[PDB]
Amino acid sequence: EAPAAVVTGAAKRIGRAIAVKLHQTGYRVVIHYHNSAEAAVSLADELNKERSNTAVVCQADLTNSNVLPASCEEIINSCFRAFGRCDVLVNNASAFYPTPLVKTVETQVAELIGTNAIAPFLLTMSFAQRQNLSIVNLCDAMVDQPCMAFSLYNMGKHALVGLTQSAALELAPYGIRVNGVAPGVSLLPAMGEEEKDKWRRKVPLGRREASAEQIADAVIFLVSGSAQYITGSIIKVDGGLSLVHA
Amino acid sequence: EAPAAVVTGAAKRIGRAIAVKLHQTGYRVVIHYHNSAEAAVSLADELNKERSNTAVVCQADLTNSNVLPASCEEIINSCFRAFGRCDVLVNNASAFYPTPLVQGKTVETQVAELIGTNAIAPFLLTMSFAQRQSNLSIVNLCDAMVDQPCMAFSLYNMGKHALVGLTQSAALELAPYGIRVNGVAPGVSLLPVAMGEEEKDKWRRKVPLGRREASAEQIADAVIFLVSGSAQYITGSIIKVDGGLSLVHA
Amino acid sequence: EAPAAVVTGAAKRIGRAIAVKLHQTGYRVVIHYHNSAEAAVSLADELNKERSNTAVVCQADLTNSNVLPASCEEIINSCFRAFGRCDVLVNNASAFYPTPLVGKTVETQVAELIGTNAIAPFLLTMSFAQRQNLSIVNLCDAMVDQPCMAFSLYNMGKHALVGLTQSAALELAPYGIRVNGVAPGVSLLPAMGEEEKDKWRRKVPLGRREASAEQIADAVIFLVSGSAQYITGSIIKVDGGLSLVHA
Amino acid sequence: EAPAAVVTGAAKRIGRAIAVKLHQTGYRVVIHYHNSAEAAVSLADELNKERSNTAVVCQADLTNSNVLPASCEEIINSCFRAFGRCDVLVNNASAFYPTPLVGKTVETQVAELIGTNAIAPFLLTMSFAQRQSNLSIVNLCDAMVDQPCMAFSLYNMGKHALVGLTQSAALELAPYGIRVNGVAPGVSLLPVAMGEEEKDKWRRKVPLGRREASAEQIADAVIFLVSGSAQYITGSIIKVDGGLSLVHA
Ligand SMILES: NC(=O)c1ccc[n+]([C@@H]2O[C@H](COP(=O)([O-])OP(=O)(O)OC[C@H]3O[C@@H](n4cnc5c(N)ncnc54)[C@H](OP(=O)(O)O)[C@@H]3O)[C@@H](O)[C@H]2O)c1
Ligand SMILES: NC(=O)c1ccc[n+]([C@@H]2O[C@H](COP(=O)([O-])OP(=O)(O)OC[C@H]3O[C@@H](n4cnc5c(N)ncnc54)[C@H](OP(=O)(O)O)[C@@H]3O)[C@@H](O)[C@H]2O)c1
Ligand SMILES: NC(=O)c1ccc[n+]([C@@H]2O[C@H](COP(=O)([O-])OP(=O)(O)OC[C@H]3O[C@@H](n4cnc5c(N)ncnc54)[C@H](OP(=O)(O)O)[C@@H]3O)[C@@H](O)[C@H]2O)c1
Ligand SMILES: NC(=O)c1ccc[n+]([C@@H]2O[C@H](COP(=O)([O-])OP(=O)(O)OC[C@H]3O[C@@H](n4cnc5c(N)ncnc54)[C@H](OP(=O)(O)O)[C@@H]3O)[C@@H](O)[C@H]2O)c1
Ligand SMILES: Nc1nnc(-c2cnccc2N)s1
Ligand SMILES: Nc1nnc(-c2cnccc2N)s1
Ligand SMILES: Nc1nnc(-c2cnccc2N)s1
Ligand SMILES: Nc1nnc(-c2cnccc2N)s1
Repeated sequence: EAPAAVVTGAAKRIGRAIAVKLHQTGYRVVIHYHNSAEAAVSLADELNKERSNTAVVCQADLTNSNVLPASCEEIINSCFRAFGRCDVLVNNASAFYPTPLVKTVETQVAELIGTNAIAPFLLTMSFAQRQNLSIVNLCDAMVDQPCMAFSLYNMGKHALVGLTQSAALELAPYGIRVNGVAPGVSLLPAMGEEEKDKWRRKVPLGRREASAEQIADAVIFLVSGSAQYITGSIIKVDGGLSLVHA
Repeated sequence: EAPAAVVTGAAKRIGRAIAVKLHQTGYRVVIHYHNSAEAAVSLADELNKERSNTAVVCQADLTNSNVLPASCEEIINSCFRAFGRCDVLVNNASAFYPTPLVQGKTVETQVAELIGTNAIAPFLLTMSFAQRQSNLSIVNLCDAMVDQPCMAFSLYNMGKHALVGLTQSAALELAPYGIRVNGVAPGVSLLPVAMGEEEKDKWRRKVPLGRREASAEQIADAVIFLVSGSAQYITGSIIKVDGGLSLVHA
Repeated sequence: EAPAAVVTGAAKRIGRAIAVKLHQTGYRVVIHYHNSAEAAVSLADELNKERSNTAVVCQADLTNSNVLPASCEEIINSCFRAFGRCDVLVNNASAFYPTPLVGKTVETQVAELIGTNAIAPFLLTMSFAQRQNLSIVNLCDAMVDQPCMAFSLYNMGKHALVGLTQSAALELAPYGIRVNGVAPGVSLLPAMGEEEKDKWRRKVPLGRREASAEQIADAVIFLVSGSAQYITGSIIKVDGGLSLVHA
Repeated sequence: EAPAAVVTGAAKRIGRAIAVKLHQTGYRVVIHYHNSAEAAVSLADELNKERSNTAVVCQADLTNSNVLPASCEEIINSCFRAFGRCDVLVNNASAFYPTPLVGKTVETQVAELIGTNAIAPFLLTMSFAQRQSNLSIVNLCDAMVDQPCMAFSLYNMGKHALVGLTQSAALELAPYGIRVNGVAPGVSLLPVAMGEEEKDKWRRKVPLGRREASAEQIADAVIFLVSGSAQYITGSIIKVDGGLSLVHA
């Protein structure tokens, strides 16, 4: 009966909003988490109270390593084990921090390129091997006007655009659509406060950040039957921010 | 009180599906048309049968000329006259035909039609829409293939490129007024009536997702999303609806 | 047997630097101008001092109208008449002023902003090609995806020009005519107060200064040269990294 | 007095053409190579016979691993040790082969296709900058990144990452006077493995002359970007593809 979705990094913020909204649309969900065990379970409790046995949790470090492929295949497996099917993959988990050109660098590589790009590629491979099917990749609207000193992160997000397009092309014959949603500033990451207002003030549309829910709305669209011919598309949800010159 | 939308070139094909779906969502519609008088009238009948007083037609040439600004002002005015408001503008009307660089209309007529309909009229309508002013938005019909154009279609491609610029420029400028501006970019959808049948399968063969063109309804679905409350933070975005066609190398 | 080049809006600033550098490279040049007769003639005289009979001027308004096609045809024609050939077209002339969405009529703004930036380039390109290392270089704009506010028509003209660059490269490649662009960010500034000039210079990562006209010309020279023989449909940003800078 | 450049994968084909052209322009060159030992030395001989002490070779695997940072640091050191300076870095070395989504393990493919095409360029860029006049980096990109070969996701990911590196590094290193740009071939010298018929299929798609670019034509664009005629250009990627990327399916 009901379709099932994997949302990586689903315990908090945008991944949570995505998981909730998919659930409210009648998806069963695998809430993937790495460090946020208590939040992941709490979200699962909340969803299962609403409808029994519709939410499970799955722990995995999505850092690149010789065990990343096994971890990714296990995430896809948990969805089939729990629900008998996997209809939707949302690649939301993301590491984000500066790596100035002027943690070891190879750990930074592992987290920024691994979680942002290599895990999505491995998840994509496993999702496809095990088959309205679609993947949604959480991209970044500021990819071409990147944050200063954030090269590895930026590289990881560009790689994700490449994956989005390559996977859309290759998996289209399987009926698997592949798309993305690119936030501008949503709920800031902990991060600065005078710093956060500086950003909201740049945004043409209402001088504010998205909510997580506004991100989720775009995901919900792309997975829906209203996006059945859309693949290879990346929808910016940034209130115009990427259009604003320096 | 129901919202209202203007859809240009709405008598047939994609514009029609857009009009229908906006109406089904609860909009009152101004059906703009140029030559397709019967179909336009026919569609307004259908819509008004379903909910009386929810559909009018509006005839206008969208070729560029020194009266285009008045025609565009009039198209917007008509929505306000019939419905007391104008919440949504869809720029869908479009001329499309070859203009070879090395080669029965003059080149000034080709410029006026291809650039007027695809870019100048959208700019003038946008300006009238904004001036006359809730979830206000504009959706422009763009082209997923503008960076991999049809050979010998330079004026058309220039017009569609300009429409991308308009989408971004108007998104940026109208945002502080609460008007969002976005686009939907078809690949191949319902193919020209004048086009033969082997040429159609040639093009359908190219589409990775399902080896066919978009239904008009699939295009309309994307319009519906962009005007909806689920797209409130979305402005300056152009959604390709092309089944992966723009991803395919030569 | 020297090649020959048309540069539009060649009398001053960037088109002047382009015509000079093309002339230095061995081109004979048609210096097109609209209002700047004295500077156009003065450039032609300088250039002709350097080498007899290698520069002519050509006056024309590039605003769109029913006479634009004939104007563009005559510009191309003048190069064949003066020099017997036309190897290079540089589409440089450009109007630029705001057209807010919310004292010329709108249709005159359209004529000027879409005419000069896009329609005249298309008409010139058609004339250039009908009359045939042949290439065209269009002056595009590095900031076309992050436009100046209230410049919709200018921005529309420059997007149109990108489409032309691509469409003409595709269509003219069988005839061996390459078509490329050069996209300045901030170059010689629009007169303006040094405080406001400085605001823009401040934004440029590479050296915190605007491009010299010669720096723009350098990229044009490359694209027309034998070193760019396989390059077509390409637009080279010459912007010191300005378009990479977020808001 | 003479400037010096590092060129990766410089033993054959486009990297060779690039090192040859930089050499003809008066650069001293470090010819980096991985397996092409004989070709690398043969090339350095040739160059050194034209002017002596102007070419060294440097062997290194650019696969990602915990020792890639050291190898990249050493490549840059090669150039300072041989020539006392490092003016230009050309990131040319590149692994290229299919990785279908539906021999090598997947982690080896990630390591070779992402390492050579993106991680090594990032590490080399970091060491080039740390060790520091017309300083620049040129990355060999791919004009077809947005219309990719089917079943080449990992290669395509690496080339996209290399576009982000190009932009991120142009931005970050501009204050230090280091420019970062790219050159994007369409089809150039086709793989040695490729059959003639398959080659002509690709040649036929190219609007400008229905042929692939010569290695020299690719090199010309690199030569421009490092030149004083590109002094204000940074963050630009120049397609050298004869119009291939403009052709619809
Ligand atoms: N926030 C914004 O404004 C913004 C802007 C642009 C793009 N985005 C994109 O939108 C998406 C979600 O946004 P967000 O801010 O909600 O994400 P986020 O808070 O930065 O991180 C999302 C989750 O990813 C997981 N994660 C991080 N590193 C991991 C690793 N090594 N292994 C496994 N899991 C890991 C974490 O899960 P655990 O907590 O369970 O460990 C984390 O809570 C991301 O892909 C992001 O790149 C967001
Ligand atoms: N069809 C595709 O595969 C495809 C692909 C890419 C983009 N698009 C875009 O999607 C939109 C709709 O596609 P479509 O195929 O439905 O369009 P279409 O049928 O080619 O044209 C839509 C309408 O535009 C109107 N129009 C044409 N010239 C006009 C003028 N001078 N003044 C006023 N109206 C004029 C016509 O109205 P009358 O019939 O009333 O005279 C026509 O019915 C267009 O913007 C198009 O550029 C379509
Ligand atoms: N300067 C910059 O920072 C910058 C930035 C981005 C792009 N660009 C582009 O680079 C190119 C050259 O830049 P620029 O600053 O030197 O240009 P500009 O000084 O603004 O204009 C160039 C010339 O175009 C001619 N022109 C203007 N309107 C005309 C009309 N209606 N008919 C015929 N000719 C007309 C003028 O000729 P007369 O003087 O003879 O009347 C003018 O001297 C342009 O395409 C521009 O859009 C420049
Ligand atoms: N050829 C084309 O049509 C084309 C098309 C698009 C883009 N490009 C780009 O243009 C550049 C040059 O192309 P090309 O065809 O000359 O390149 P290529 O022959 O495929 O590769 C150049 C060199 O890369 C080195 N390399 C491969 N794997 C390596 C590793 N694990 N560690 C260190 N070095 C390694 C090899 O050096 P050894 O032989 O010494 O082992 C090889 O000779 C590349 O970046 C390519 O991606 C080329
Ligand atoms: N995982 C994240 N990706 N991007 C983030 C972010 C947070 N604040 C500003 C910009 C950002 N990209 S957080
Ligand atoms: N108005 C129109 N714009 N584009 C059209 C079209 C039809 N078939 C293939 C491609 C197209 N752009 S019809
Ligand atoms: N013709 C012109 N096009 N762009 C110009 C310009 C001048 N100052 C700042 C930005 C600009 N685009 S002038
Ligand atoms: N290292 C390489 N990158 N791309 C290559 C290539 C070879 N043939 C066709 C397209 C290609 N990108 S070889």
